[PDB]
Amino acid sequence: ALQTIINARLPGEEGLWQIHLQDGKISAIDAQSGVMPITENSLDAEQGLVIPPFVEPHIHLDTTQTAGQPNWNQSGTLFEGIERWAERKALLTHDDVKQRAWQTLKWQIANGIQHVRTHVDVSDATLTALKAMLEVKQEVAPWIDLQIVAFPQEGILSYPNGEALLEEALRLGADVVGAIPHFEFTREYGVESLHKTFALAQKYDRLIDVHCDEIDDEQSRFVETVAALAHHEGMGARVTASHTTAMHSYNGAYTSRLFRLLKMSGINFVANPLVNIHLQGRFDTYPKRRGITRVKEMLESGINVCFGHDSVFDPWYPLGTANMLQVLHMGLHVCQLMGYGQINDGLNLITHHSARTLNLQDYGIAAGNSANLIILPAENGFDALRRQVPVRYSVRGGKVIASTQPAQTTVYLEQPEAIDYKR
Amino acid sequence: ALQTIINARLPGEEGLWQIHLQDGKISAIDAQSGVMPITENSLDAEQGLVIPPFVEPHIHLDTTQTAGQPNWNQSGTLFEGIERWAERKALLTHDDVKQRAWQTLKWQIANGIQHVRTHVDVSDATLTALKAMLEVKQEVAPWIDLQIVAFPQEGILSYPNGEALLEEALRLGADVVGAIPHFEFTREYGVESLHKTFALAQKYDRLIDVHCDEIDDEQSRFVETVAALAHHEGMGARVTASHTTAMHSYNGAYTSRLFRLLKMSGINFVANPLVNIHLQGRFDTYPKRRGITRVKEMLESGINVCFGHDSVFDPWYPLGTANMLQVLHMGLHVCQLMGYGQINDGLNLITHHSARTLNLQDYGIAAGNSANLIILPAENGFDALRRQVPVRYSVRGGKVIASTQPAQTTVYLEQPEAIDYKR
Ligand SMILES: O=C1NC=C(F)[C@H](O)N1
Ligand SMILES: O=C1NC=C(F)[C@H](O)N1
Ligand SMILES: [Fe+3]
Ligand SMILES: [Fe+3]
Repeated sequence: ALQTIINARLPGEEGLWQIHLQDGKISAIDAQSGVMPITENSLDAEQGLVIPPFVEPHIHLDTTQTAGQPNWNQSGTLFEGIERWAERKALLTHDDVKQRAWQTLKWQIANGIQHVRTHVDVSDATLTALKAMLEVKQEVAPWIDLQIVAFPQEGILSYPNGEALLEEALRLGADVVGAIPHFEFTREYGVESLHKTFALAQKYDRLIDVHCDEIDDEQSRFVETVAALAHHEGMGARVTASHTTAMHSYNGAYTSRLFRLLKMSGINFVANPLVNIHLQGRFDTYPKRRGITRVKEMLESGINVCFGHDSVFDPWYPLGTANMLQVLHMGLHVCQLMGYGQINDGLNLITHHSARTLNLQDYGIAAGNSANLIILPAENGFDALRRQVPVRYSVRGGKVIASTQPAQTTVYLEQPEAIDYKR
Repeated sequence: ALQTIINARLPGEEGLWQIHLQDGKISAIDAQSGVMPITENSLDAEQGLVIPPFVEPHIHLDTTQTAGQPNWNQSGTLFEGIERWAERKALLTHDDVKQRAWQTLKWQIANGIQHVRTHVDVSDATLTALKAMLEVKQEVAPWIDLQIVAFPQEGILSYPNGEALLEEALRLGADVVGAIPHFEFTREYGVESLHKTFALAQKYDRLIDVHCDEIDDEQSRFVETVAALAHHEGMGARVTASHTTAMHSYNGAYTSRLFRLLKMSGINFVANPLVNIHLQGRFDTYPKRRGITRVKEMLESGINVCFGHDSVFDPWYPLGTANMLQVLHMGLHVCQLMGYGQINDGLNLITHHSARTLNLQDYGIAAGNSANLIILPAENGFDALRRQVPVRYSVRGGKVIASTQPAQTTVYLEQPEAIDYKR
């Protein structure tokens, strides 16, 4: 078994490092003063970057791989997406869900993702997808720690037996309680649905992840209730507000007032760049707003924010290979986090910040932690992002679970020349 | 003791008037048909304007004279101001508060102000400033009738034990119940905080003065709850909505609907020109809104509105000499009340309208009232405002408590010439 990772670069650190492994855990981390020789039982990072695993804080594995079935989302909006999904949800089968979820999970394993939070639509009396996903969770455990959010896609108060079905999903084992206040029939149902969500999370000791204000409506302010209830219950670390795209349209004075509460509450935020740039701004003609939440300001204020892929070939997104560096690339551009340091520090948005969002207790390159880490063939975060590098090796429990032999490009000039796009 | 004020001009009246004094009160007011001779026991207004005392309806004496301690409000916003104040509040001492409050009160006495309403932050378990201010109130009584507002600066529902501390402040003697709905964590807490404020005011028979919608948020409409609760309880005269700067940003249709309720409710409004022009519009780039409430429209609709200084060298305002004519000057410009009559009638915004806001029962130049009046060396309100004249004499209980010997300016041309800036 592997005993050491050598010649590793670490974000924010100078030089090279050696990571000693023992019994599936990291036993010690020591700085090197030069390049170490390879040897049996040593995985050579070759001066590449070593980081804890990529994380997918927000994806829909029950809907993945279904775009165009039975119809396509023509308008490219959240609302038509839900209608198209409703048509597909009526055709679900146990095996159908497991096969599609596993297809995307394999792409995630290949992409160095070892932690995934999937929402599963529980606005369905049969709970077909949830039952299938609970089995997938057990099956994929050796490679990915999968969290399941009981997501009441059609509302808690606005769907028949919505609250009972949400609770049934928790009794069956869902890890996180979801909600979607802006989709409820009225603002009052939206606020009430959040009180019910928090009560269920406290009753069952579960996390919370709300699809919150995913709409270009400057009056959609459910995020303040999510943060206030979390603060009141002293449970911010266990709470996440996904999307908050309406915040892109708020006036600045209200946003400033709100930010004090967001920071005090300690709740987490997920932005989904690939899907948000596609679904938001659809009701504008020109100019057209970007529609991503206030990521730059959250980072400046010390509010935990991270990025999710959200959808992979489904009603809300026709593309994707479940690649977090690609999600990061889109977010940095749309949010204008284009300074050198902002880009270089971008990896935090798909690693550490996402681990905090999932309330992970065993994450990071530190002594005592499980030996879960990935190696990128790049010098730092900036380089990895610019070149959209693959994951050279993914290690879990001290064993290699995925590897990518890099592509080899040659140009035939006066003589052949290898091209690696580096400077 | 003084027996008469002679050669006095009165706002809205033609000619000169004599005000007879007896036992510290005004015994009679009689018109003169010409200039009266001076004599012992007669204070000669010298054809200057005689008015009841200036009033300061909104100031923070617990924070006065603390700008830059320990840090400056860099952004010039309400929100950073509260954060900077929090840092200073942690350093308060009894003597510190009394000394600074008295420094500003002396400037007010010098400026002919005999009625002052100070807010005091009670989001503090030690209630340090409140205890100090209650002593200052007794000490300054011979010169100024000071009202104290128990102001829960960090919220009633959003601060630990906020409601209990607010009530404790009333049990200790605060004259007015305050609130700050737009600073509460949620809109629901904002509305609920107002029900609690009104319940306390009725339980203790106290006045109400809410820091209401002091934010450039077109959705901040707490003023309608303040007015509706006042109307329901039949207590409009005892209620004040301070700031209402959000009203500057409301659409006109909602404002028109709202105005019917504002008039029916009978509540009072305070605008704070010097601070509002500084703190509002801070989230705009260009164009930049003024941010003062709808003073002109309130006056046209017969809704009582008046002006306060708000802050004198503190986290929210780096300037000031506690001068009401200066506050008035700024308000007339920013609110575009620049017609001759509007400027001339401007004195009402810092005298009679403010007295109504404080629910004063002994105010005005009328027989039977206490002999509390000031003399301005000017022909009318327009002249006093244009030349920013000092208070020549301030009389309280029939005795002179302040006087200003005017500056003397001379230009040396072919011959020396006195300049008084008059036409
Ligand atoms: O409500 C939603 N359902 C599915 C999505 F992909 C999007 O995150 N929002
Ligand atoms: O909430 C507030 N505190 C202090 C001020 F000066 C301003 O009136 N508003
Ligand atoms: Fe989603
Ligand atoms: Fe104030």
